[PDB]
Amino acid sequence: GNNVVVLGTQWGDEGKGKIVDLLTERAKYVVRYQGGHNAGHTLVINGEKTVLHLIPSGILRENVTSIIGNGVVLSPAALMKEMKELEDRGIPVRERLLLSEACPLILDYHVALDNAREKARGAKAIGTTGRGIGPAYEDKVARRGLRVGDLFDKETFAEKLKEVMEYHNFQLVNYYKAEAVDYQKVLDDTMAVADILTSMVVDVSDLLDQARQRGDFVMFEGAQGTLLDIDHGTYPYVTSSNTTAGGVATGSGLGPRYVDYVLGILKAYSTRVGAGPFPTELFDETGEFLCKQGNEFGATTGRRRRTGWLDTVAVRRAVQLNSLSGFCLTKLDVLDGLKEVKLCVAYRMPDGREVTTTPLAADDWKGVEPIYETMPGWSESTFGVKDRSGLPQAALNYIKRIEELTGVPIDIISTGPDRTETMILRDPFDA
Amino acid sequence: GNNVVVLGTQWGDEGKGKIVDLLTERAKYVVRYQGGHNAGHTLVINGEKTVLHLIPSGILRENVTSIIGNGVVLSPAALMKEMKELEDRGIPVRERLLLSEACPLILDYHVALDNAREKARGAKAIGTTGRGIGPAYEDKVARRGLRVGDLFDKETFAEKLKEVMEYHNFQLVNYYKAEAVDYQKVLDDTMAVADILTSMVVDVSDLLDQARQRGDFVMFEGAQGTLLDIDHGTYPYVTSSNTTAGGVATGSGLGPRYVDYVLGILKAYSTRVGAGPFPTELFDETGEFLCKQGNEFGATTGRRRRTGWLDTVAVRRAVQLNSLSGFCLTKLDVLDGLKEVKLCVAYRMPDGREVTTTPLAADDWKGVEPIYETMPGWSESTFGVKDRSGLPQAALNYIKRIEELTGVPIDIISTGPDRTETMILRDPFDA
Ligand SMILES: Nc1nc2c(ncn2[C@@H]2O[C@H](COP(=O)(O)OP(=O)(O)O)[C@@H](O)[C@H]2O)c(=O)[nH]1
Ligand SMILES: Nc1nc2c(ncn2[C@@H]2O[C@H](COP(=O)(O)OP(=O)(O)O)[C@@H](O)[C@H]2O)c(=O)[nH]1
Ligand SMILES: O=c1[nH]cnc2c1ncn2[C@@H]1O[C@H](COP(=O)(O)O)[C@@H](O)[C@H]1O
Ligand SMILES: O=c1[nH]cnc2c1ncn2[C@@H]1O[C@H](COP(=O)(O)O)[C@@H](O)[C@H]1O
Ligand SMILES: O=CN(O)CC(=O)O
Ligand SMILES: O=CN(O)CC(=O)O
Ligand SMILES: [Mg+2]
Ligand SMILES: [Mg+2]
Repeated sequence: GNNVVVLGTQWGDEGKGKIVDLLTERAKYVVRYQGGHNAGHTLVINGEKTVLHLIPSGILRENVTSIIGNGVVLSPAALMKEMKELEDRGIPVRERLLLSEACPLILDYHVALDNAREKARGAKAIGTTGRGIGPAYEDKVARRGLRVGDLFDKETFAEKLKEVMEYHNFQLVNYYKAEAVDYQKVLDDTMAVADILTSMVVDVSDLLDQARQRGDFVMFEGAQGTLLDIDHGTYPYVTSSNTTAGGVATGSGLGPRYVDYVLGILKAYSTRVGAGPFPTELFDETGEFLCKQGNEFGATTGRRRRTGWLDTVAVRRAVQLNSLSGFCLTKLDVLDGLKEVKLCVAYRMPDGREVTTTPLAADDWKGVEPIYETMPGWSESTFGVKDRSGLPQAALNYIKRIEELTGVPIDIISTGPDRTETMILRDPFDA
Repeated sequence: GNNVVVLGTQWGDEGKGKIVDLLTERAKYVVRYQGGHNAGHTLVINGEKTVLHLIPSGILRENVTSIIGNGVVLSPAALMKEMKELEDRGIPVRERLLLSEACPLILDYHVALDNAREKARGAKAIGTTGRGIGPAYEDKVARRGLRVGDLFDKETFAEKLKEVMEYHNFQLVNYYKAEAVDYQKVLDDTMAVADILTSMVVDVSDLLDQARQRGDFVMFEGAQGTLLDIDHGTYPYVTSSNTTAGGVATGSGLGPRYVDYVLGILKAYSTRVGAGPFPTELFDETGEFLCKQGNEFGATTGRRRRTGWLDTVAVRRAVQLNSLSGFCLTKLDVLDGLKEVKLCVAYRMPDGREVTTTPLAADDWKGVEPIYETMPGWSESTFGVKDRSGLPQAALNYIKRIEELTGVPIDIISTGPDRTETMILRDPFDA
């Protein structure tokens, strides 16, 4: 299909960057539709690694036009830092990146609040990346926040900013008792690159409509994952944007009817950074082992990730909400050397009931116990293999079982961090 | 198509209620996916009128199951008041209405803040319905708000509430200097109907997935209109939810790929309540005349609506964002007796440039001047007519011209407030 969505079927970190980078080879555009610099992906081409956060994972490809859509809360300081790093490396960012005047601006006071609020929560802390995403999203809905388009009239920008900062400082010092974020600093910092951001402005919605009418390969790229959806994830242990496929049309302007195929990045086992329900969470040697072989540490905060088994019950939630077309199974290689592998098939509720459906809010995950099927592991190295014939039957049955339990075929399989250590059984674009 | 979306192509108030009521005759379900009690629709069957706000417009139809989805910020006091009124009239609401534990709860302090913030804005006031939608949406994204599911554990609910109210009162009195909203009052009011709301809980996302697999006619119902979209409307003079088709999947749980047809309710002329850019706004006899024959007064605040000509440039924005399939032209009858009728075809920008594309943020609408095509009106009464043969050629050309300028066919036409004063040239369900 012409319009292909790529997102996280678990709790982010399942492998989006590598995949969008791999698949954008035929794309004209690439779009980020939600999130901000809370994201973090490691792309790896012939060993050379690239860590992105705010910038779409098609930015290294010349033939592609990256675009950060209105859904995204954009941080001026952040883009700039990622910009120089890629330019210093031969990737002419400003020449290939487009943005939307409607993106909300993440400014210092936003980090100041996120840290404050996260502090106040004490032990019930969310475990946020610490980037100011929540508050930026807050001012967005409150209709008090500033967006890229605001930079068109600098005088006016400064007026708005002065009072938004007026509003936010009163709380910071009087309520949380933290230090105030100085207005001039913020005004100066921002004005120093206002001209850069604004140059990058394009009417995104009308552009996708234009690209759609011509049949241009557009790939939409998600951040975080499904269970982090502000509406459908483990509330309140979630991010503040609709990480689910519904965020595509809202944060881009493309009418929902034009979503062709939805690719769900499915990690071979599970991970999660931040507080929150995690049924299949492993605290044993295997947990330790997964974190190890999977080099499981946040690409944004460097925090160790919580590890556990693949959860089919949870994955099945991801299927229905995103209207999945297929799965891209990643990190199958990390399970190498495991005597046996389990996949959560059902939940045992605190009241003795057996279920195949996930609770909604986090408190409703409290009792919940995972019921599994324990399949045999495999001694063979699957790393870098690029053909199924190179996959031992154990690994094949594990894959097949996954499909059976979900009703969704594994269209691509990743066996290593490098773009090429991959096998595409069907390109989301060829249907 | 099985899944049909019905929404506002302008600024809300174009005729959604009557239409959803008319079309739900073949639907199993009806879903509200965003907004709250800010909405207000007048349904009219054989002269008897019904004014709804929070409850979906299929609630009067026995064979239909109404559902207010997670996208909707739900107000306990509000539902209850609308409930009794329909029950007192023979419509067993609790028997036909379903809700979602994930809906955020609008409570008093939310109205208290909305009034406060709206006050502070002085002359740059948004002109909100005054129902607390903004703040409710604010706490939602901030991850501090309460949802329906919270009512499962009353003890806990009371703990959360006490501190959310703790947080909100500090601002109300110390910052805005307004009176505090008392905690016990709120706790008591809510607990009095906790049992009613919760009884109505269903896993909405999984239910639509279930209905989808069986091919059940589902109609999604929007509130407000497109230019009121928090991301794509005339920011900040907008509502706080994605009124656009993208709000469907986000506020329901249905995967975006299952949207079949999108019906856009297109009023014959334009109206708008609240501050905000309005290119074709009429301040003359015609403006007065439209407001008159169109009985143009908010069904929620009773405020007079701003009137003006149909704006094709703006409507064309609605087309691309919602991925319209067709238009339901409403209120053609009000134009009866008009010597001539104009339709905005292009915008003249403050810099001499002619354009067919709408600015995004409200400040970018400042210069903007409408360029029109002035067609002839018609003496004939079109009221209640239910066949095109009963429509004078003037009216026909006006319709045809509309289609030409947009690329979207008018599938239904409404010639009066009563469900039956309507003509369906194509039922969104039969394709
Ligand atoms: N061993 C292994 N590493 C992988 C594979 N796919 C990706 N990686 C690396 O594994 C990680 C996925 O992490 P992260 O980038 O946070 O994912 P993202 O946020 O979805 O893009 C990064 O460290 C990638 O380089 C894989 O298939 N096998
Ligand atoms: N004359 C006339 N009145 C109509 C027509 N369609 C609906 N109405 C009435 O016009 C109004 C549309 O207003 P409102 O209900 O706010 O629309 P909503 O918010 O989209 O549902 C209500 O007063 C309806 O009863 C129509 O085709 N002609
Ligand atoms: O890209 C991401 N990967 C993994 N977790 C994330 C990501 N973005 C946010 N989170 C988590 O979602 C929650 C809120 O983060 P925020 O986006 O920083 O508000 C915390 O658990 C974060 O660790
Ligand atoms: O259903 C509606 N019809 C018309 N205008 C609405 C509706 N809901 C909200 N608005 C307008 O959208 C803006 C914000 O309203 P709020 O939903 O009350 O925040 C104001 O202009 C409101 O008048
Ligand atoms: O890629 C994003 N990280 O893993 C999340 C974080 O570091 O918080
Ligand atoms: O139907 C809703 N109204 O017309 C909006 C309002 O009264 O503010
Ligand atoms: Mg990551
Ligand atoms: Mg209305």
